[PDB]
Amino acid sequence: DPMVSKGEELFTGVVPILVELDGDVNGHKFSVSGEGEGDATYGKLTLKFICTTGKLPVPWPTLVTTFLMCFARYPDHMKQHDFFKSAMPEGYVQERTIFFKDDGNYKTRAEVKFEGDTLVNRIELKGIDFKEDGNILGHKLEYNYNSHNVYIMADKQKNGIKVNFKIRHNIEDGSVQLADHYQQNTPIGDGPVLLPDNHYLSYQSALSKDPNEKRDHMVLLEFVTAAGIT
Repeated sequence: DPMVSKGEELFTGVVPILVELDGDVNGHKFSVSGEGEGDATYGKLTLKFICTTGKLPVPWPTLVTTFLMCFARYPDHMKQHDFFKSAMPEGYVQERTIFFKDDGNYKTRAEVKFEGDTLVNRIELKGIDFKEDGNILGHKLEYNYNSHNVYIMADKQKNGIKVNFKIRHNIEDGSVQLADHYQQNTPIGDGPVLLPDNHYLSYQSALSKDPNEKRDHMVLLEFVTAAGIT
């Protein structure tokens, strides 16, 4: 299937990734750059993010979902449901509002597309209404991350997909900070894309530090696999 080979032909091997975020939370401005690589054959991402403005004013875990669904591994029987790769190389827009339970919200807009051989994720983030002593600006969240399934549905009228899901961020008294995500993705080019049947992506994420790195940073290892269609 030359659509599977093509959009899929761009992710059959290791792909370099670049991530660039500009953020403003309750007026605190910050920027983050990231570099790494993705191996969609194995559903694998490995990335290192650096805050280039000094100290990150929010917890690094709260940015994990914002900082690449095109690197999911779709099983051969599910390849007709891979919207993310079908939009490449011209790419897609990924937008979210993330509602932090009892606290503020992030609104994000990203464009994910190829620049030459490098897959780029360029993001703008605005957060509003955070509590000075809540879990986000309080830096109350553990530096860790739970596995989550993400439910993908078509948004036919928008020629894209919508995605809903809840992240639970653990806190060091046993409670969690819920972050309710509402997502929409839409193609940047005008060409054909795959609008899937409902399915999910299974995510596992591990966060770590580069022991040699003095800048504020996060190392993120993610494995993502599609399922939910027998």
